[PDB]
Formats: sequence, structure tokens, C-alpha cells
Amino acid sequence: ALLRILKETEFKKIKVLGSGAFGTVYKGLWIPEGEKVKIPVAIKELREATSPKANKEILDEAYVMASVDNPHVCRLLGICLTSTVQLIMQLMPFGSLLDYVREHKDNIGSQYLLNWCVQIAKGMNYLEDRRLVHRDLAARNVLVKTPQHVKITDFGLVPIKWMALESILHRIYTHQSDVWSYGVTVWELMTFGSKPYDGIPASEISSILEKGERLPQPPICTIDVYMIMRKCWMIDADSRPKFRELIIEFSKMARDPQRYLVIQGDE
Ligand SMILES: O=C(Nc1nccs1)[C@@H](c1cc(F)ccc1O)N1Cc2ccccc2C1=O
Repeated sequence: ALLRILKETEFKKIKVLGSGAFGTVYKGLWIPEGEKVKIPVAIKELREATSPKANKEILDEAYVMASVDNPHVCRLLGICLTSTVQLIMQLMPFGSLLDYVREHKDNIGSQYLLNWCVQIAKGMNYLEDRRLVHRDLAARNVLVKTPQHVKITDFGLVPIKWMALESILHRIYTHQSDVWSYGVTVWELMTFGSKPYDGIPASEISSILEKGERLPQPPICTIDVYMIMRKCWMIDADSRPKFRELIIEFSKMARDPQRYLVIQGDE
């Protein structure tokens, strides 16, 4: 439930997974005080600019992150306060889903792929229920705990291609706007990590959306599935399918993946 405050001694950071302007992420081992067991963890350290106002804002968000409780939604285990701010999240061994599909493109299966979409939709629904807008749904932001299990992280805090036209044009973010991002995320999985609008300038993208052009239907997927992706990118936000609704369609599709999705040779 609550977010633990962690003593510096409690955890050690083994290696650095990623570097960002906002913060640098590390892979680490955390041993809870009073517990024999050692847990692998992902640690994020804010790069700079600590401010009293900033610290309060950061803390406030941290509590909510800790509060979230869903199987497909990442939860912030704890925060460590010292000179720098570090956020502790349980490590996902596999890494980002986008990276996973990219190096495992040859061996992936439709059932796994269809199942991932359902899981993301389920995760998204919890956020909608909790009145949280992710604001940056992407393939990278989906973490692979295991092939069978996937989770969503970094919600609640630009990626022009991923974001909805409404958001781009008027800086408007809503759950429906997140659905447009969700459709793009599905496209990434379907296309095995191909970058959307590859070689296209960010500035141009808004005009293209206005023109009705959309990302190309993936070779692997069936016609019905492509329609779901298109629905997400439709201009009317209300017209776009609800997340709860999305779960049902994918789940039905999940039962017989081969019909809906055709890739290589599969059972
Ligand atoms: O912790 C996060 N990412 C990490 N990378 C390596 C280890 S944790 C990320 C986050 C974690 C989570 F469980 C769920 C949603 C999230 O958005 N958060 C949370 C938070 C709170 C206050 C200020 C900044 C951040 C921030 O960046």
C-alpha cells in the first residue's frame, strides 16, 4: 500500500540500464532491513535540480505510484532520500517490450502477441478507473516481467508520433487520447519494432493526420484487427473505442490467434 522510505545501506546499484536527461536508471539489488531475502530492483535517480517545491511535487506523485495495485501495472516499491532522489521499482528481468520483440522477432507467436495487447488494455483500464492518464504510452514503456506477463510503467509524468492529434494540436490529454497512443503501441508490436513514420519529421506529422493518412497496416495481422488500430486513430476522441471495450475484442481474438493474425508457420 504505502511507499517505503529506503535507507541507503539497504540497497546497492549494480549497473546502469539507461541514461536520460530526467534521470539515469540503474539495475540494483535491494535487501530490506530485517529481511534475509534479496530482491533485484530497478532504481531511478533524478539527475539534478532538487528544489523544495520540486521535492514536494515529486513526493506527492511517488505516493500515488506506490498506491497503484494492478497485475499489469507497475508499482513503485519505495523511494530513498539523501542528497539525490532515487526511486525503487521492482526489476523486470526481460526489459522493455519493444526491445524484446525486436530481438525475438523470429520466434514470437500470435498468441503471445495477442495476449500482450489484452494485458496492456487491462492495465490501461485500471489507470482509467484510477483517473490517471499515462500521457506517453509506448512500446518502450511496457515492461516484460516474463513472456506470459507484461506490465506498464512511467505513467503519470516529446513523443509526437505516439500522441494523439488532439493532444498535439491543442495540448489536450485524456483517457481517449491515451487510446490513440495505445493503438500506436499495438502497431509497434505488430510490426516487430519498426519505427512509426520512419524518416518523417515531427513537424510534418500533424498535417498528415489532418489529411487522413495513417500508419500502414501490418503484413502479419488480419483485416479485422487493423480496423481496431484505425479506430484508435480516428479524429473524434469519443468515436475511439473504450479500453474496457478493447479488452473484450482482443480477448475474443486471443482465443483463436491464428485466424486473426497470420505470421510464418504456427499451430
Ligand atoms: O519510477 C518510475 N520509473 C522507474 N525507472 C526505474 C525504476 S523506477 C516512474 C514510475 C514508476 C512506477 F512504478 C509507476 C509509474 C511511473 O511513472 N516514476 C514514478 C515517479 C514519482 C515521482 C517522480 C518521478 C517518478 C518516475 O519517473
